[PDB]
Amino acid sequence: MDDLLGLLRIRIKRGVNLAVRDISSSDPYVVVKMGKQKLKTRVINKDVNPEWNEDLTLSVTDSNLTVLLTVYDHDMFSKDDKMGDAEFEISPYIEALRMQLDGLPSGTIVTTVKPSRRNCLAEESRVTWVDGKLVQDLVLRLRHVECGEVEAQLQWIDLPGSKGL
Amino acid sequence: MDDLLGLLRIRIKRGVNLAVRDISSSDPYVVVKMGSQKLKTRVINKDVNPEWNEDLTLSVTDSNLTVLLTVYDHDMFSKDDKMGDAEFEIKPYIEALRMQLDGLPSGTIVTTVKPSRRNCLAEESRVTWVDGKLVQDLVLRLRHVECGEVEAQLQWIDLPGSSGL
Ligand SMILES: C[N+](C)(C)CCOP(=O)(O)O
Ligand SMILES: C[N+](C)(C)CCOP(=O)(O)O
Ligand SMILES: [Ca+2]
Ligand SMILES: [Ca+2]
Ligand SMILES: [Ca+2]
Ligand SMILES: [Ca+2]
Repeated sequence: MDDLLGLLRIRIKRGVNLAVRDISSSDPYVVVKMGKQKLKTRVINKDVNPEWNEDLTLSVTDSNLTVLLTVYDHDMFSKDDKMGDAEFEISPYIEALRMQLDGLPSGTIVTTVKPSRRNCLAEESRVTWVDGKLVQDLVLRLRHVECGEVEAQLQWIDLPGSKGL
Repeated sequence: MDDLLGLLRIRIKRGVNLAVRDISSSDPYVVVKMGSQKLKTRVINKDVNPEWNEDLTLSVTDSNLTVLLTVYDHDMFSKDDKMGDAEFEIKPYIEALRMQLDGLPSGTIVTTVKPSRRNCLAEESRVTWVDGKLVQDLVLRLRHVECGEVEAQLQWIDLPGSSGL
């Protein structure tokens, strides 16, 4: 689409020990923001360990963009409460995507991003080459909230027509 | 593009009782085609009941287009052998994708395509609203071969941009 390098697939896997925002539980959904783009998972009802396993799909024009991720507690007839947020860099994953990864076996670890004061990794993050595809695993520790983390996996979808990688 | 309705995610699940094309077995892969777009799954060795569990993501510009599908047996030092062909319409899926289905319980069946003499359905194919997504499960009986069917699921991907539906 005349800048599009392709499509970043953010597999939102699960939230672990998310914060309580209705008495006893929460109705968490995730909002992803990058540039003008804004994607949301479904609400999962009354579960602070929600298993979304939901794919959000963004278009990439910048190899060097931030993905902001925010969790909210859905309240149907009132205001939704904040449940924390994180952000992560996609540049390490895009750099790795232009790397000629043929030949390397399944399970080849190609880049490692480490937890820093300034990033939201709870663990170090593995850009792993597996089954012919380049995948990055993320455990994001949410900011600005008393507990919780979200597990995600980045994957990549090529778009025929676009500017390419 | 600008012309894009969205992306059809075709999940190739597995093959069942596929035909033998190496003396005693086969190394089958699935190839898919819509318009000028062609995609294939990876090869499974020596298995006439392969579990592919692989996505093939196509660009949809034409609601009324048809997906062609074939299975071939990979031969390392020869022309690959035929294992059958099928095809299916995306129109009933796309039209139902337009429906406003929130509030409906996960598991609601929304349309049912019947098997007919002229289509390749082994079973009536249902379009179901599950986990906040419209999905269509297909069992495709392979043509021009002595046995085999392919199980697949249709999912839709909407792109930020796009004509959309
Ligand atoms: C694995 N693959 C199907 C994607 C490529 C190889 O297939 P082929 O070499 O048998 O044609
Ligand atoms: C089967 N064949 C080798 C003759 C053609 C298959 O090639 P492809 O369309 O799977 O890339
Ligand atoms: Ca609340
Ligand atoms: Ca709530
Ligand atoms: Ca053969
Ligand atoms: Ca063979």
